[PDB]
Amino acid sequence: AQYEDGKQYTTLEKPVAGAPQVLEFFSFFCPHCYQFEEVLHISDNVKKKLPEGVKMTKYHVNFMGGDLGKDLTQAWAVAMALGVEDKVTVPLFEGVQKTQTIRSASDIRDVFINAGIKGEEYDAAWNSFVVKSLVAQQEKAAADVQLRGVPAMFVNGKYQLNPQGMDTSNMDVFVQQYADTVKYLSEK
Repeated sequence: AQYEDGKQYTTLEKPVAGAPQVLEFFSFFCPHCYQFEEVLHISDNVKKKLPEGVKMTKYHVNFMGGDLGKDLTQAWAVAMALGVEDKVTVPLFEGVQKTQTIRSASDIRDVFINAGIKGEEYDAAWNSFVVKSLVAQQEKAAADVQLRGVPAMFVNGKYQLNPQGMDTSNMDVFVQQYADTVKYLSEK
């Protein structure tokens, strides 16, 4: 076939019931994730090809960057709760991997302040039980699917994208193969 299990994707031996339609995992410490966001705009190009009625979920993971890694999962929960993902994603990536100016929870907070989220609004969210349960959701979804590596994308809790098996000579061709694969899996 043109799309082959074990080639552009793999199948989960243990399918995950009730999982989000398109589920993406990343870390702000993850170098391919930086590329996926900044250079390739994967999420964005997947969305543009997904049919109507399909929602996209993106979660942060704990297993990179130790203590700061967990702060970042909680900060991402804050970002989701306030709906400010599109304003903090780039400065968080660059703060961690480019300028290396993010070394503490306080530095993460600064990024939100500079993005215009009010200090008071941020700290209330940070400490909120709504954000607690949002952290729990990120952890549970990662736990459900055996996750030990990022970036990762899962479709309908049953298929996992396998980018190692796509041509990387050309970045644009890679992205379209990737998005077209999500679409195919989506319709599966």
